Amino acid sequence: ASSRVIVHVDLDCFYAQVEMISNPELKDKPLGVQQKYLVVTCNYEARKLGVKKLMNVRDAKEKCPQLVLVNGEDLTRYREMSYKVTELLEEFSPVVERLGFDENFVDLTEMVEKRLQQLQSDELSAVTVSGHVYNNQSINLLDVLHIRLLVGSQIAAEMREAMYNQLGLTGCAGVASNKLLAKLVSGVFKPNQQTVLLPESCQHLIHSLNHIKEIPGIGYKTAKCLEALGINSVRDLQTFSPKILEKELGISVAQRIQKLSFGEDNSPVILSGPPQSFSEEDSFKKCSSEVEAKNKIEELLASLLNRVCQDGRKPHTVRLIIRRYSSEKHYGRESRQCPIPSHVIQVMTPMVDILMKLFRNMTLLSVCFCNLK
Amino acid sequence: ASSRVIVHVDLDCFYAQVEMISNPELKDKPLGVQQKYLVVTCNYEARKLGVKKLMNVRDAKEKCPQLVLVNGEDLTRYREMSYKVTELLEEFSPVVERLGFDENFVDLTEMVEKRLQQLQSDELSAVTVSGHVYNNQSINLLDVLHIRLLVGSQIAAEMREAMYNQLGLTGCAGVASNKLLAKLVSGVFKPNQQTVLLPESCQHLIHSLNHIKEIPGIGYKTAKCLEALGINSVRDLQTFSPKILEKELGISVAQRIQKLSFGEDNSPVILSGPPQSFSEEDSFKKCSSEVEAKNKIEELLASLLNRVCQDGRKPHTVRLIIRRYSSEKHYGRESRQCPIPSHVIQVMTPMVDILMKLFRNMTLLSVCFCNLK
DNA sequence: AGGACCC
DNA sequence: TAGGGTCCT
DNA sequence: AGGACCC
DNA sequence: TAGGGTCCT
Ligand SMILES: Cc1cn([C@H]2C[C@H](O)[C@@H](COP(=O)(O)OP(=O)(O)OP(=O)(O)O)O2)c(=O)[nH]c1=O
Ligand SMILES: Cc1cn([C@H]2C[C@H](O)[C@@H](COP(=O)(O)OP(=O)(O)OP(=O)(O)O)O2)c(=O)[nH]c1=O
Ligand SMILES: [Mg+2]
Ligand SMILES: [Mg+2]
Ligand SMILES: [Mg+2]
Ligand SMILES: [Mg+2]
Repeated sequence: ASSRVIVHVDLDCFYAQVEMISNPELKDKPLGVQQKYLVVTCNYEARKLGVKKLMNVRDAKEKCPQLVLVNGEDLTRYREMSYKVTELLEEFSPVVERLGFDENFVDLTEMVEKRLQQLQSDELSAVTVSGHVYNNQSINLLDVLHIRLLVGSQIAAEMREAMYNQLGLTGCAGVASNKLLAKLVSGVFKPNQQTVLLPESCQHLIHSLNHIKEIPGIGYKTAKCLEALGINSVRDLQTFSPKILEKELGISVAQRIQKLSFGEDNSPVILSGPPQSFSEEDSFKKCSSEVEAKNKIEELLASLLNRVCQDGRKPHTVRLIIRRYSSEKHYGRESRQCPIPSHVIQVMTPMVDILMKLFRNMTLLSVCFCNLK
Repeated sequence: ASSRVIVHVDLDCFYAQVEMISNPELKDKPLGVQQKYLVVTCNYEARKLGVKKLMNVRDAKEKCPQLVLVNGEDLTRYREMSYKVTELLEEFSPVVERLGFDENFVDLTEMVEKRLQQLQSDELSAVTVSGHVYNNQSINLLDVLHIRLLVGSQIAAEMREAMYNQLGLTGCAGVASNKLLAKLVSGVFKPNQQTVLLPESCQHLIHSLNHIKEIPGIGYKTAKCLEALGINSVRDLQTFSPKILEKELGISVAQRIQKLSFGEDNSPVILSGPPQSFSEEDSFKKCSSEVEAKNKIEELLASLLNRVCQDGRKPHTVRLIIRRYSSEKHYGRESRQCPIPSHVIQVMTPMVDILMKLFRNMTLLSVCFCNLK
């Protein structure tokens, strides 16, 4: 119960794929998917012309006039397709973990060992890789770890083939020995490809990063703090004092990210299962009067109500969120959670009023249904 | 799936019982159990002479010179006996809920209906009560609810008989139609007795309370707020405006306690199962220098380590708590939680140092092990 | 993390 | 006010 | 409730 | 910086 074979699956310009399947006349034309004043993602044709993900509509059109834009504010179809992807991967090995709507981790460890046991002592000398080998590293067929990771790259290919045959979707996969590594190496060959990481090339991968923010687990905030201390490269963090970090991010944040800086990550692939929340949201820049915008609240509800129904499980808690108009404190959301009366769990009319009392205890609005059962 | 038969079991001067069993020469002498400068509880002989629970050692001895005191700082034996009680009740009906070390709720609803189905149409006219009937109310053998509650009082008696035969312990029980009511009515006949509440006497029970703090669910804080608004009696709260309360405690706190004021409570009996935490603690009045008292921290650890072991399940998180020396802000604890490295989950020497870094990020000290699996 | 509630 | 312990925001 | 992290 | 979503303190 030590070495693992993990796969990280990450789809190509996800929203844009879904749009392109829904409207075929959009293929081979450069496409962006817009959400308010943001081109949240664009297809590969668009990326060729300079359009970057998360670019404002102004810079996307003055970097590419030639640019088709569809609105992706309503995540319904992306959500449905997201679950069809995860369910398919569930069929290969039941323990699948989602990250966002288009990334899935799967622990292939038991499956690999089952395929290996099936192989007589002979054809195993013919075990080949499927896809790229990170850093063009050589394979050693006598190395049991190389063998498992190559069998791991074959499961990956089959997964990708299925995703395409069954759902029409393309994507990348990366096979490695932990979650961190698999995710980092799934991006090396970007458009519709897969890469596998042999142990000997772990340090090469980790050091190919240019900023420690590029490590999954280190975000906007810990990154800024790491800098204030002179830690900029992955090596800086590697070599930085445990005690000084221990004592400035907390032993938790610190002993963990330091492991990450070496490529070490023991966190298991967890079964995501059904969602732990359903929320809808809406932006508008200081468009909220201050109760001419309960109407906004009835919209979000109409939608959600229907959704949360579909699943079967009912939420036992409601939440409203907000934010207010100023000089780039951006960071600031507020909420009031409240339990959902046992009576209404089986419609609109009373819901509205709960959220409203909740409003009163209190740039943009949203409603979460959590604690599902 | 509507009406329920719930039992609330509450032992007599619990700590003192356990002590009296351990040292027989202490029976029939007035006994208190001391924790620092507090007589946390005393036997019935002591209560006859004016000793009240939670009375300071000074007032207990100048209200009763004649007074034997043993130290109850170490809860080990009370804890063991607490679980033997719950386990025994588990044998009657698996869903048992604990409250504190000496109170247990059990939903007798399925058991009652099973006993009733066994009875031919005939002996059911001979169904009698076991114990007191709250308010001396009359029984109506044709009332299906009276019948179920009386069968409920018989299960209660059997429980009490078992607790006594099997563990040597005495206690009270109350049978009612919800948790609130069962708990309220278990105390009416105080020393080693049981009481059953018929529906017709619900309002009588609820109105026999003198302060709304006496309602389970309303504590020191909500009580003080309820007063600031003129709400003193259970009737005041009954009749108080939903909107004005709704808006001053929150819809959650408010719509719930208002139900409680009528005797209405739908909360189900939940299976407590194994504990969700193990902690040890220690007081000392500004006895902590400010690192001459890491030694205090190694004590608590020696103990806990052993405990948390016994169960099997290992904690995945540690926590330290503190409080500081002043003018009756009493209320104020601080803590730093931290995850427990996967390595040490299988000893002392590194633990100490985690808690210590945790100390540094930071009248009395304590250590919790939570998140067990 | 801290609040509120219970024994 | 001891020494615990639980669930919520 | 709010923080931090991720897509 | 959209519109979501997860786990921790
Ligand atoms: C990162 C990010 C993604 N998304 C949406 C848009 C993406 O289509 C989708 C997935 O995120 P990504 O996988 O990072 O983006 P991508 O799949 O579109 O592009 P790539 O081919 O390079 O993998 O989720 C956002 O709405 N906001 C965000 O901040
Ligand atoms: C309420 C309370 C109880 N306890 C301990 C002492 C008690 O023996 C035990 C149980 O609480 P209780 O049941 O309230 O007290 P009791 O069982 O001792 O007395 P009674 O016969 O009237 O039911 O837990 C405390 O340590 N602190 C507290 O604040
Ligand atoms: Mg991605
Ligand atoms: Mg992607
Ligand atoms: Mg009690
Ligand atoms: Mg008791």
